[PDB]
Amino acid sequence: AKACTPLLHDCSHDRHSCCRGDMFKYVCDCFYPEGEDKTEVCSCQQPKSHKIAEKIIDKAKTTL
Repeated sequence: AKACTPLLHDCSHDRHSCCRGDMFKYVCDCFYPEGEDKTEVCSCQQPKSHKIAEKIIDKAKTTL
């Protein structure tokens, strides 16, 4: 109960609990695998901004 909820972690209990990012805060994704009113599975993920950013960075780096 000291650390935070980084990428690939349980955030179903809190979507705004995930760790902060360099540009923005991570995003908590949710899914209902045949159980929307039973048990929703959520996990910490990165926003479209962070994703795209990394992609470009990595691409250029490997391109240079």
